Amino acid sequence: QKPFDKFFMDYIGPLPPSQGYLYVLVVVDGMTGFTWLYPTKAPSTSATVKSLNVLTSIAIPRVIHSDQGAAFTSSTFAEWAKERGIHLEFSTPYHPKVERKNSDMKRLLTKLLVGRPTKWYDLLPVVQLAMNNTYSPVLKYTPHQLLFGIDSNTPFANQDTLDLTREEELSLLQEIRTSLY
Amino acid sequence: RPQKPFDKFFMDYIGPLPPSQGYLYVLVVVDGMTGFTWLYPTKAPSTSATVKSLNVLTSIAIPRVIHSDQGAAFTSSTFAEWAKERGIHLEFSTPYHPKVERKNSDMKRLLTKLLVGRPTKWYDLLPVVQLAMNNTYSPVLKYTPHQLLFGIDSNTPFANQDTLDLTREEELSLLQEIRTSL
Ligand SMILES: [Mg+2]
Ligand SMILES: [Mg+2]
Repeated sequence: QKPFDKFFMDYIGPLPPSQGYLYVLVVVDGMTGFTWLYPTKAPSTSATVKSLNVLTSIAIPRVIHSDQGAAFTSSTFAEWAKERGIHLEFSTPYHPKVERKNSDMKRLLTKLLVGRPTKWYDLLPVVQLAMNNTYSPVLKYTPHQLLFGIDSNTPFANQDTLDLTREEELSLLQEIRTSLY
Repeated sequence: RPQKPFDKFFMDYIGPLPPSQGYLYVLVVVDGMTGFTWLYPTKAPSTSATVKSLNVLTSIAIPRVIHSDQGAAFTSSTFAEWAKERGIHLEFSTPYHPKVERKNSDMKRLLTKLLVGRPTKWYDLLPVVQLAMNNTYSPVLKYTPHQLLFGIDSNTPFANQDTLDLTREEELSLLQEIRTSL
């Protein structure tokens, strides 16, 4: 299994409106557990296409898994997916623990963002950062080092703090580091 | 070149471009060390589009330095507040202080021509442009930018390295035209 092999995709929201954004598109790499978080104004197909255009600038996934929300089962999205040889796979009642982690993550994510009603847009990058750079007892590593190579030139100076200075950021990093698993 | 990934970004807008799907500019962000390039379509070369694009990019990591010219999008009170907060140092081209400046400038001309050459479809093709760029061998660093950012001995997420899994006519054309100039 490669990285960028299979994406797990879902929306959280509606959240308190931080700077005209209400939702977050949560994309999770199946192999690495690396999470990309995209703020959106609506859980639309257009918003999803915009977000995934940016993500798929890096690599085109083999499979994208989502529930059967309107944004994902629209024909526009199917067309978008077909155009680039992406196969969409949907949550059904009958086809196959990965979800258990994603559910728990999406729950923490919602708690973190709802709790910062005014600033969550601004701190969204901090949340992704802290999450992808927190250690997993199942992965033996962090999602970041799994994506960017285990022994690789790390883009961080203080692993204690991940180069976060302000107390909003630190209290956030704490909460994630502690509550994640 | 600087020490590590994310030490230094070079940032600039290209355009105006032929209005494709409501977009008119591209924010070009280049990592100093790796040469990795991120392309972000916007409707304006504005502060808010930059902050919005860079918030995505900097979810990966916070750069120590961003270098840019004195475009209004970069010199605004709002953008300065954004950087001071994220802890990023902004470094501008000045009359006193304009090697790898030629690389960036050439690349930004190439990009403008590729996108203006595809007046109504450049927006849809941007991901192809970015992907092609970061996965083409660089004579200057013996590797591809993707290799330098994601790992020399990381397994490439592509089956065929000559085509990079690309099938469409207008898309293989781009990979060809980019593989020439770079
Ligand atoms: Mg859902
Ligand atoms: Mg300029």
